[PDB]
Amino acid sequence: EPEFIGSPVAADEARSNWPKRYGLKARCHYRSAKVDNVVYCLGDDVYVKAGENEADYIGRITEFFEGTDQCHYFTCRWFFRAEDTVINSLVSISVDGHKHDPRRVFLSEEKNDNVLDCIISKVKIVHVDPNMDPKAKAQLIESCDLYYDMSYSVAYSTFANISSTRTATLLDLYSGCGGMSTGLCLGAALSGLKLETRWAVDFNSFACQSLKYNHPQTEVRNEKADEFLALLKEWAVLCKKYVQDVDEFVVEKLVGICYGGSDRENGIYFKVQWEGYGPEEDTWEPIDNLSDCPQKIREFVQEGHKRKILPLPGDVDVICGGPPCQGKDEKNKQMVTFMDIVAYLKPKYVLMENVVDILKFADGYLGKYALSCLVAMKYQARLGMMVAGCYGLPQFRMRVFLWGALSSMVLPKYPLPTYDVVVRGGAPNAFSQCMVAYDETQKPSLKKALLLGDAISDLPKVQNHQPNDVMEYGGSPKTEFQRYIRLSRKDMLDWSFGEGAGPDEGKLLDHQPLRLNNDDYERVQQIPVKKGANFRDLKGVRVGANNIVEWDPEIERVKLSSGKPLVPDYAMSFIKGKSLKPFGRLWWDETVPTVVTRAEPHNQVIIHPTQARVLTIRENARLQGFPDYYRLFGPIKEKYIQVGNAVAVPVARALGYCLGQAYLGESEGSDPLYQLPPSF
Ligand SMILES: Nc1ncnc2c1ncn2[C@@H]1O[C@H](CSCC[C@H](N)C(=O)O)[C@@H](O)[C@H]1O
Repeated sequence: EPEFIGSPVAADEARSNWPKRYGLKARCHYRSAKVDNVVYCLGDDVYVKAGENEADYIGRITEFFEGTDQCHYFTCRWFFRAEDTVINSLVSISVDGHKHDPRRVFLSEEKNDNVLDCIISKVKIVHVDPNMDPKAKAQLIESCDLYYDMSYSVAYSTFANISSTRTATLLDLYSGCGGMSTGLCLGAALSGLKLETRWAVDFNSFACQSLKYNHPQTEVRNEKADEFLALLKEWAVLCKKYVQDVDEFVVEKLVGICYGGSDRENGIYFKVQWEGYGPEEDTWEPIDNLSDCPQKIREFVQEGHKRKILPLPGDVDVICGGPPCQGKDEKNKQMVTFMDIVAYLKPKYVLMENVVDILKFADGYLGKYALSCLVAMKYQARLGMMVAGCYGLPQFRMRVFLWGALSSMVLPKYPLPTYDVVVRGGAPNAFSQCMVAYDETQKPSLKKALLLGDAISDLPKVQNHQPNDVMEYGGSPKTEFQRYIRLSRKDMLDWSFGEGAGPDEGKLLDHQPLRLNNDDYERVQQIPVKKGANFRDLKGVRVGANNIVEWDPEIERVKLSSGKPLVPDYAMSFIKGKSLKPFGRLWWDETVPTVVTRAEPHNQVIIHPTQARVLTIRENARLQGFPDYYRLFGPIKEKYIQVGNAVAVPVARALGYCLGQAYLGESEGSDPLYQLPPSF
């Protein structure tokens, strides 16, 4: 009843075995205990009593001991239900046919000590293993109270396997210009893996064209994730049909396929080229519209399949996504779709970038939804948050990355910071322990934090109107960074081209700011060149409790040539008056917390330190860690955006490396984070 069975107390290997007491205190230990009718040995799985109304704990018994105080205790290490994880309440999720097994568990190494009184019963918890066959599993499972395939550690919300050259394809969704995608592909080389973005999906024409130009041999789809998927399913159907074992105007050839977005009759349409008509006369026609013509379709598909113009589940070996889910469910269906596509394609890995708020919004509804969906599919997962700066950028940009590695594959870690930028985690609650940093190990990365001067310093002077994509540097890269930022695709291994040089060798691209309508231009004209330039330096001025800007009587307004004033009324209103960023300029020793999609000086302190103009697109690209050889297209504003949205290339490029290691399975275990060997 109430107490310990008895037997040696094991002389002492007790201290040898577990001397945390022997300094929890132990008179001695036992290998068996008797509660009610029954005796529990060590290594027995058991149900334990939580607080009233709480679910019973589960445990593996580790310690049975006669602690001083004279009490009889046992310490078991804990077992985990998905609803006890970070993901509580999101067990209610289903993606496709995937649902959370109600009896399944994840094995922490987390232990606590209790009196034997709290032992309800003892449970059979069986351990699985990925490699098995129909019924090897089905047996076990059908014979057992519970099972565990993986350990859940809370450090990174990591669910991973527990025991008890080379090419991989990539799918970039919400690709934009492909900052993440490229960077990843660059790290892959360091790992020594050849990761190719065989597909990219984004619905913006311009982001798409940037991308394609910079990775010509990739299939760039400009459409929506929805359309893409549906298109994806139907295509599978076709491959079934045409591939092998049977499963007035004249259309000449079929150059394309889609599930029409604007074309929007929700049906497969095919691009049409017809005799006498240039590519400009082509049109999209519904599949049924097409006549019996096999040769056109049969050939189109067969030859497409050969070229893997489109993914099948078997072939995608990584996939990343940026799904915006701007903002239960309101829109955000975008994040949901991401997981729908993943669910379909079963990539060997998954990576997801998102703003930190995923975790803040309602207690990471979104974040826990992504995580939950991941695990529901039996996918090794973990997620942690990284700062762009730590990887050598003149900015502090914190975002969240979700690693989805398969059961059959290693789970990539996260790389530790390469720079000394000081990170004070907005480190929400549930996710407070998901972050990448050095706790207080003097990792030495003098890696003098980058500052603006270092980033844009070698920069031919340019003014408010510069309509030239490609100018010349007419200067040598003057800092370690800058010297690094302009490097041949060959030296950075962009590799997209065939071992031949890329276009735009040694050129300078997209160096040009947006044009301020003259009113604004003039306003920037009068901005001073001092360190702290703000509109405050301008005719009319203020002081007060607020620092609030109130016009300075005695001096009346002004007129631009147009007669508009210099100081718009809005500028005065901000924050009710803060030094603010209105028409503000930055120094070389300044950092941007984050590069923003939209550069207009009105509120953002975006104007070049010495030049009278807004930080040029390229200046932001460098700021975002873009190689100087990455070309951007479309209206200046549009590519300004393309850059704003992008995930920093150095960060993504470290990711690419850790991953790379993983795909080829070289790395330690159970360590949330890596450290990079050269400058990686
Ligand atoms: N409904 C949708 N369908 C397809 N793409 C969408 C979409 N809604 C948003 N997007 C994509 O979301 C992207 C913004 S985030 C893209 C950042 C990207 N990882 C990079 O830095 O390269 C946009 O490029 C847009 O193409």
